[PDB]
Amino acid sequence: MKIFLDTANIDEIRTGVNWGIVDGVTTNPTLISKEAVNGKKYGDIIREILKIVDGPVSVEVVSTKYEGMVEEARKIHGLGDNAVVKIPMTEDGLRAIKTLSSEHINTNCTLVFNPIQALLAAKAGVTYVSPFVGRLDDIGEDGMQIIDMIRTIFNNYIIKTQILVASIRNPIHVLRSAVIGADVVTVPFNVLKSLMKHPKTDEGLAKFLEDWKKVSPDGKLIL
Amino acid sequence: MKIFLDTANIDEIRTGVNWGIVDGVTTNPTLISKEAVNGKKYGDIIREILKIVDGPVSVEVVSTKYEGMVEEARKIHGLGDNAVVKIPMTEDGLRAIKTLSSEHINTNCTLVFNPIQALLAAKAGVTYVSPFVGRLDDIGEDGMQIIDMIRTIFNNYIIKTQILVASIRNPIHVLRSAVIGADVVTVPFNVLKSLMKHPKTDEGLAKFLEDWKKVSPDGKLIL
Amino acid sequence: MKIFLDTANIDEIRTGVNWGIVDGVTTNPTLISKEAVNGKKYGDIIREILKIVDGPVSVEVVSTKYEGMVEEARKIHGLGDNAVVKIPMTEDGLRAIKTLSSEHINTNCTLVFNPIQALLAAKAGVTYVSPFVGRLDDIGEDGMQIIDMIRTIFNNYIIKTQILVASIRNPIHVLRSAVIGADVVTVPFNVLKSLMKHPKTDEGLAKFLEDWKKVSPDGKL
Amino acid sequence: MKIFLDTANIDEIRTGVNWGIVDGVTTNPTLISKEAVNGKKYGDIIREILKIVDGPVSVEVVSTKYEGMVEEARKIHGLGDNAVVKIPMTEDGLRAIKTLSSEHINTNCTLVFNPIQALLAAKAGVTYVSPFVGRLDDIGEDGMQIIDMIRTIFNNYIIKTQILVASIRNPIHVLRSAVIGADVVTVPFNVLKSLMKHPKTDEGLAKFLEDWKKVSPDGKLIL
Amino acid sequence: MKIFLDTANIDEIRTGVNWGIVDGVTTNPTLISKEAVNGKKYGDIIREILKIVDGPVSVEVVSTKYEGMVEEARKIHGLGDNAVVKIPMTEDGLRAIKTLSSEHINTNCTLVFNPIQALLAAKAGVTYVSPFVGRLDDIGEDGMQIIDMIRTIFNNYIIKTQILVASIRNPIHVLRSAVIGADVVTVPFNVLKSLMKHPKTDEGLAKFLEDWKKVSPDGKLIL
Amino acid sequence: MKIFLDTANIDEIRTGVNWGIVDGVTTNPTLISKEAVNGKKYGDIIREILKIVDGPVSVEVVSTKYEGMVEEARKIHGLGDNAVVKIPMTEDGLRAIKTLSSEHINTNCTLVFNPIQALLAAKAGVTYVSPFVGRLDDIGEDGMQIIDMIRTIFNNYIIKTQILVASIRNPIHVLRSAVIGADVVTVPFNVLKSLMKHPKTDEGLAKFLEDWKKVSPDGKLIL
Amino acid sequence: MKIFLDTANIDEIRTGVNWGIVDGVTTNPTLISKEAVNGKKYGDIIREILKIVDGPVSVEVVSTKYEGMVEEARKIHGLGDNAVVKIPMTEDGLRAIKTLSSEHINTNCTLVFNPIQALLAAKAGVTYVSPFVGRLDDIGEDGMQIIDMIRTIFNNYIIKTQILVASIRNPIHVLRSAVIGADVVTVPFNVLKSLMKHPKTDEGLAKFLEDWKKVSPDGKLIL
Amino acid sequence: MKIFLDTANIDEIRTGVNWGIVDGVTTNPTLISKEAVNGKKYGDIIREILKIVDGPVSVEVVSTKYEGMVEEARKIHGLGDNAVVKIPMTEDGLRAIKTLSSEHINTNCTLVFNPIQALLAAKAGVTYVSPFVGRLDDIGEDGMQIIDMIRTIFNNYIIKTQILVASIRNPIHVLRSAVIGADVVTVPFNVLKSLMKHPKTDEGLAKFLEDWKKVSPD
Amino acid sequence: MKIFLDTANIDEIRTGVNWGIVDGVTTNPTLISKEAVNGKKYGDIIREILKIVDGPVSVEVVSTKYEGMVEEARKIHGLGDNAVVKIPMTEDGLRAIKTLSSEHINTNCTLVFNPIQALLAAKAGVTYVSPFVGRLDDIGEDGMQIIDMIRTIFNNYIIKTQILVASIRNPIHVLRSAVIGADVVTVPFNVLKSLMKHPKTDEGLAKFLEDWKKVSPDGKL
Repeated sequence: MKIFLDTANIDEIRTGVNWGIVDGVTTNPTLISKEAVNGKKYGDIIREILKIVDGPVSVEVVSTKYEGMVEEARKIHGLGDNAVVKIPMTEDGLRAIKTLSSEHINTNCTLVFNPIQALLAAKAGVTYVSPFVGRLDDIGEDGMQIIDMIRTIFNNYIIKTQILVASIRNPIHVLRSAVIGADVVTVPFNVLKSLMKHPKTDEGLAKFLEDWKKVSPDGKLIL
Repeated sequence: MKIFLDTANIDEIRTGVNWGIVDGVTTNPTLISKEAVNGKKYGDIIREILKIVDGPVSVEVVSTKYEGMVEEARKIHGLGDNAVVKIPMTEDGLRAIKTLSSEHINTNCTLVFNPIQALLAAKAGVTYVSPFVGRLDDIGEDGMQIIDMIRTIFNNYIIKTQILVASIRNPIHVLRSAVIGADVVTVPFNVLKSLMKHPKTDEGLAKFLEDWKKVSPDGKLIL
Repeated sequence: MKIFLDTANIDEIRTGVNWGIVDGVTTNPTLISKEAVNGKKYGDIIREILKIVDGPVSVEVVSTKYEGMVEEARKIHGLGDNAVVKIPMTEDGLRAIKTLSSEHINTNCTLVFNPIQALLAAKAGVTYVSPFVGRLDDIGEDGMQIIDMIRTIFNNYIIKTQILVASIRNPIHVLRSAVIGADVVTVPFNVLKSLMKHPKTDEGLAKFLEDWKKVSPDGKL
Repeated sequence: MKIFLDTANIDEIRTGVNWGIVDGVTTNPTLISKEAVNGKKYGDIIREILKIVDGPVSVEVVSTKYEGMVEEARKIHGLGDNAVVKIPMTEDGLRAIKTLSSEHINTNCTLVFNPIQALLAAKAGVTYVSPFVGRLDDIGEDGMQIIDMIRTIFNNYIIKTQILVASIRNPIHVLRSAVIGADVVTVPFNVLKSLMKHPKTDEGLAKFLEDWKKVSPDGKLIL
Repeated sequence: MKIFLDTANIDEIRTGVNWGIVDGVTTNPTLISKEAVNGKKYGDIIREILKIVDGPVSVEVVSTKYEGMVEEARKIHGLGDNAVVKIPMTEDGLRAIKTLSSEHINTNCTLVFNPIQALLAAKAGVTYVSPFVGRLDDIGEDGMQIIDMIRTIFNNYIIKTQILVASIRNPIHVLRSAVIGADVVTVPFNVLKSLMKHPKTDEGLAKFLEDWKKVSPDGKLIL
Repeated sequence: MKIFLDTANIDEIRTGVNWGIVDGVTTNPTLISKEAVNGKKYGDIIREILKIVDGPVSVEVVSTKYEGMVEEARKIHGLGDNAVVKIPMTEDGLRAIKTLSSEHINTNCTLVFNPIQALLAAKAGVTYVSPFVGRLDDIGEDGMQIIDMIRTIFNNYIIKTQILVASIRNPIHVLRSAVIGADVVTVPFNVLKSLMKHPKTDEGLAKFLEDWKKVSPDGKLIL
Repeated sequence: MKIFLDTANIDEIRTGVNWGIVDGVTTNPTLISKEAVNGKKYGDIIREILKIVDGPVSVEVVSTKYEGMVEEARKIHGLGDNAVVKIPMTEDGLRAIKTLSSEHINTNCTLVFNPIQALLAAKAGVTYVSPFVGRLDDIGEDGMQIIDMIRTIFNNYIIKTQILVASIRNPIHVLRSAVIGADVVTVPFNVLKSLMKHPKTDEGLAKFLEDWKKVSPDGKLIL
Repeated sequence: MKIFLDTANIDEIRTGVNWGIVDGVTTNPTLISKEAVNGKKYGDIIREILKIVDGPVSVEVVSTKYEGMVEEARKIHGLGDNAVVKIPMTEDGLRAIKTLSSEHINTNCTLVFNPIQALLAAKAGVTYVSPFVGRLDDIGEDGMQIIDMIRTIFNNYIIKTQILVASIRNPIHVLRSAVIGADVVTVPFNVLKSLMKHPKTDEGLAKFLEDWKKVSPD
Repeated sequence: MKIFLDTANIDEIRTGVNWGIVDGVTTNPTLISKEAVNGKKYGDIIREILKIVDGPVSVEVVSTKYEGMVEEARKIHGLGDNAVVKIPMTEDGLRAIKTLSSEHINTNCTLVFNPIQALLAAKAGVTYVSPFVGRLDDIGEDGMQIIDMIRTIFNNYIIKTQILVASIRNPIHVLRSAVIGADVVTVPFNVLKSLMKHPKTDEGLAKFLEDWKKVSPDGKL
């Protein structure tokens, strides 16, 4: 399972990449808006992310119309080989995906909330689909069940579109995604950090340290 | 999973194909007649669809007897290599399917209501079998269960006949067909249009747009 | 399981009632306004339905504010003892349901789309809760799963609020509702009229008549 | 799933084959003793049923002893390469099957009533095993469960012996056989006919005819 | 299922109570610390909550020692009949619960992370146990499974202690609690608010309003 | 679920009882001998436990023959109305249990390793049956499965003999016993002590303490 | 679950009863024909087996016809109120059971091999039904599944007929009977003896003896 | 599924070999001692079985020590290429199996009663492992469950060791072994014969005979 | 499934190796320091174990910092080709594993308590991951469930990291591991020595000897 970071915050990205556990980044217009404040420009933010991340970086078009989507998508693609064009699940969006796929431009269909939307995006030839599990949770429906269904549907038809679980809120979204076999999860930084941690890991390390001090007061391993 | 339209309206066909999620077309004399207005010739409508659609277009034979069915099926086949001849599940229809299959004329066995009917049609060499799920629902039997059994039977024997789910009435017939692994669904243009929609898609897109305006007043993405 | 008819069409209601299988009626502002055209007034349509139907008849408030909702509810109640006040699942709606329940006015909480909304409506004291299964189907989610969860939740807490399955589109919503154990279904007329029918019933009746004529040429017993 | 006809009555093969859903024929001493009356000889019977069939015809030995069974089997064989010799599940029967299998004579082990008897016949090299599901039903045991176990056992060991469901009494034996994945079912000509029928099919055809008459009051599709 | 509000924020409490959907309140030392700032005293906050909430209000002891726990618990109890003394799952805590239960003082055992801790608290006679599902989620374990086990254990022994699901983070914690049959959930205000909402409710109300305007331009129901 | 200690140490007993989660005591000659030091009389230790414990204390008979077992059991019973006589699953032990049960002397059938042994002991009238789960685990068989079957058998026949899970080695034996619905577990004092612990309990309590100090410098709760 | 002894051999009742685990006895013509040799008469046999048993003794009629069966049953009865008359599952058998049940003579219907035969015997008023699980095992059918179905059927209808599992061959027939909830099992005296044994029991006793010798080198518990 | 005959009785083997439904034979010291009476030598009993039986013949070493085991084994092997050396599940036995496997001498590890024992035998390179299901039944545990677990474990690790179900007591042990997918069952003679029988087969043969008499009075 | 011995006790290791059923050894700082007493040096204990054991031998770094971890890892590797470097599940640990994997030094990620930690370790390229089942049991959670999830996750992504079940306390952890399909178990000596044994094996051997003596009074073949 690939793990992407879901943020436009450059510090978070630099940090996660250096932990070596981040395989790509997703952004969206909200995430970018949060960073493009106090004189910081969205164009600079987008270019910098592409620059410092080796894996896929998703950048969303803002046009709602077919022609605007493809125009902006080709611009995004032109920014770097690792750029992936996010396109929303709409009529114009599917048309754009079909065109962009025929142009060999990688795409990510976003704002997906049920399995049939995911299938339609896959049929249009999208590279990734991004269902928003947390926003389904928000409305009283267990979002992970939609990931399970998408995985089954894709398996049925040997679909190569990657399932990219998005709107992740907690480490159980991550665990269930892995158990289901989703291709990718994209997670906020605070979630990313939490995935490494466990109280028994902390406790176990402290105990090993204490016991070792008995055999080596300076705490070193001299071999 | 392939998606066919129950329609004879080229505008709908063109639009669905442009979305990249329509793989062929299913017709009947009524669907075609519907369009034969304001100078439109019944025959031109069918030949126009055949020419424009890269994939399959099902057209029903009206004869009820073997000889009439094969003569009619041959005339249908003569109109396009992608025409598929729709033949009902009857004793004479099975005989017709067997003959036509040997002539390498593609076929679609319709009015299928249980899995053994579907198996017999596959044994005669039929290209597609079309169970009518909504008509089972109509009589208080869950039509999708018949699709599930047909998928299992066909899988057991590596049967190459495609399951074409028909009499579809709602997007859950579509969802369940995908999860089961049916080869094809055929749907009205409006059922088709509904398949892309979700209120969280609309709300999410609206919030993205609003947030983007905060950093790009004219709503543009200049890259 | 009770079976209600989901319509404001008087002709459909008379026909269904005459069949003997309609236990009540549900209306909503869309259904009523569909009928209230070409001269017909909504107040007349609502009164007529109340008169015709012996069983519960759901009529929805239009106010979005608590105060307006309770005022309209009391007027609806005043129209006849079989009237049931439909109140939407909103903050003001829950307040209104609680007040109306205390005044012993039967209520029906509508526009319910998940099991927790249904539980909130029950906690407010609502008489019926009406989840919309077909509208969930419309957006790619199996609406009947919500009914199954609501039945389990209500069973767990011995909740007396009745589960009223609404936005029904086909006879399988009805079958599944019965297997789950929902208290009520409300069905459009076209669905209602299909529930008694089966092709093997028709065929069996024909066969029985055929065979009986061999006994009595005239066809009587 | 292959479908054989299970009768000795010539009136009840050509037409089944013409439907494209008949793969062969079976019989038995009883079924033979039914048509070998009023001047018709069993010799004539069995003959009339080999030349025309592009498939398998099961013919049952009457000898209860090894030498007799094998002698009979050779005679039966001699009548054609597609002849299949039916041998009961007995000590001598297993011996005969092993010998005949080594002589490349095709065999069908009948009177099988549990899964271990089926395995034994397979181990002796039998071409088909025929469990009698209806006779298990007669004694208050669901016969189809035996077919399910045999399927599982044969799958476990990649056994090439074909499961031939016999003593079929209704269309649900047929349905369940297909869902389980039995290789073959043998059914009387009439059960066979019932398999294609459904009242919604009849209804559907009448609807199609009615509506075609609207499009074209004549009753024929001119193309 | 009872729904408590998990907060010490007086405005949130007043608001939730007036929605009529809140049956009680839980606090803890962190929650209170958040409010007891800028001159506001914890004693005043606690008394005000007890004052304005009719249902149970949980207030946690801060002593870690048996004698301190019971001293503080009796003080809390003395503040009002609706007060429930929160006691942590520790050795001294269980001793305190046993004593306080014999004194007819309602108790709530908190910081519970597995089912056997819950059982021990129930054996000591506690009125509620409060497992922290979100903090289990935090460490990569699905916290709702612990609620399921506790429900089964309590059902087994007809235990009257109430299961109070705490550390709730989202509406799916709430939904799963209800399906399991937990006695109580305690939720933060933002979660509380979300439970009432659904996009199709909003959409449905807007449509009813629009349609009604056709029949009554002023939008009123005059009866 | 009742909890017994495998111990003869009054300090442990007193402590566990004070926690409110110990319902009785199980002993053996070794456990008792352990404590018989520094002037301590073997006999006084057993009589002290009997007097102090309100509930049950199991003491094993050492005779292997019927007459010896009943004479010894009577002497054990004479020491306290709460003494329970532990008798092994043997032919003579069953005879002894039947006799003793008629004298209304409570009994505990030990060295039970399968569910039918447990059923026979219940049929003889035994008060408790003690399956040794850890000793089954020792030989590569999951001991808790035997507890599960005994619970089902006892439930089937409304058997009033209590299932006393013994040879417990870890807290999961305890958890599984509770989920199954065993009547009693017997555990060493240290297994018992471990049952209350969880690292999230410790961390949570520490954070609560820290947060409280922010508003009450001396860490007190003055109410 | 009641436990009967299934033999006609007097050497193989007093001791079973003394263990407190025997509720009664059954026999049959074969088992009788085994002990009625070398000068012993069946009359003597059956007698020696009624007076001493505080329970049920099954005695089988030999007549195959109604009048004879009922005549025999009265004689059998006359020997004691606890006598139970064994009647085979036949047309005349069902008649006899109905008559005897109306005369308040207790009956046991034997030679039952499927669940519907069991139901029929219950409907005629039989006191016990005895399915032969081992003889089903002999013919490649898991006999215990029949007991499971009978249990379910009897539960559905609150049937008071007791299920008496017969033709028991091993301890797992006994275990499964108990788990299913059969009312009774009848077993030979030896199978009976095997039921109490387990090698870990033997091992455990030896351990206890060894360690007792440490506490008290003498070998006796002085209390 | 292969089927072996589990006996040391020459008459039974002969009768069963004559059926041609036997794929091999297992013996053990108990069963050998049964027939090694009335002047009969165990050595004669074994060479005889080996000669008559084409398939694998399991013959058990009697030594309990490693060195006595491999020497015994090597001499059992010398008696015929179809000989399979039966070695018990013990420390020395595992070591002997390791040595014998490497010498390309086929082995059968016996007295196995749980799945981890069976795994240890497979790790030693054993050709067959023989769990004793009936002896588990005897002590109140369903023996077939152990076979089910061994099949799963062996599947997990693509283990080539064959599962040889032993201590078989009835035809349901056999049926369940087949459904699980055990490689081999070994059965006592009375069990083997019963496996072909069923009352509806008998009733069926009779009816066919009766009806055939109508068609040809012969 | 490989079976490793979890101890730094030389006598236990020699004994287990001589039995032929030990495929490797795992150590940790607690196990080593237990042995490194009354004059014994840890460097000598570690070297001795490496010499005795043919299979993989896990030896844990003590540094908590990346740089220290890699330095110590290289020294451990230098002690013998069978050495496997144990690295804890921490941020610095994952970095160290990635670097060491690139240098073709076998690694074992330890102190793993949930399936996502295990996945992170695999993504870093670790040779083995070692979840601690008994320590999960200690805190009231069935540790084996974590192994089952890790096996499923690893299967889904065709992950080549070996699952090494650690903190094993009884033979059922071992049985369950095998049924799940874990690649390795590491077991304390007391558990190791129980795996070959069963009371029915002992009884069957006794019976076989008894019966054989009736054939040969001297007891040979």
